[PDB]
Amino acid sequence: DSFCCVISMHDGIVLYTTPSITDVLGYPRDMWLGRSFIDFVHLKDRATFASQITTGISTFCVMLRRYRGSYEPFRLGLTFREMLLVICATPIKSSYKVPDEILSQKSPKFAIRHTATGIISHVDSAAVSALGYLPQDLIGRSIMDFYHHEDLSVMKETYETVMKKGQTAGASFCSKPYRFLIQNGCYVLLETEWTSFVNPWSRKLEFVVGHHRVFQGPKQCNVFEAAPTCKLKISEEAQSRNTRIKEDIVKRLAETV
Repeated sequence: DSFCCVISMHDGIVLYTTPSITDVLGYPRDMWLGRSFIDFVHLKDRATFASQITTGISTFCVMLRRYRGSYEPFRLGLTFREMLLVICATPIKSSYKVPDEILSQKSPKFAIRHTATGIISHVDSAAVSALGYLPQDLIGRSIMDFYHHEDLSVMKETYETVMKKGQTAGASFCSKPYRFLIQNGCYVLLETEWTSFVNPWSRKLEFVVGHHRVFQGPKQCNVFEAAPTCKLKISEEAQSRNTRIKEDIVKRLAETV
């Protein structure tokens, strides 16, 4: 179930509002006829929207907000018509259906990728329905930021092996299930296969590519949802003892490949 909006260059606002909106999203047709779409999309996604309309004359997700006077996920798919734009905001759901699920083989194939510094550049869309992270939430942060601490000490050896193997013309050696936190805070186990691109001559690690196929869903299903917190621990003798192995896998980007 979707619904549409429409506009463009002279101001914004919204002209139409598919009568299927007082349903799918909460409020009435002419209810939106009021002002600019743009100020309906979460302060967050806002930035990418006005950059995807400029880069068009498709598809990309953003977070829209219901109306009661609880933002929800959406997958805007636009179309440039003669001007004005037709936006069919289809809502997006959470791929997991049970709890501590054990996804089959069909399970989507979503692959995030990152720079030596440890920052994810591109990030498949197939990952927004199984990680509750709309690209923009990520695409720009530190990949090491996610991994589970009681893990990066054994995670390291995995990353390393992407050099040793990344020393070949494009070797791919499949990792072993490793925890990784979603949007709701839970931890899934991806069945990650790796591969990197080392600049042939400067012989440096340009970027990593992880063909992430999920292997086990969250304790509490419904990715997106709300984000709690119960995980602390010796935030002194280890919350810094780890930053050691992290900021060590960062400096483990240097040539020697």
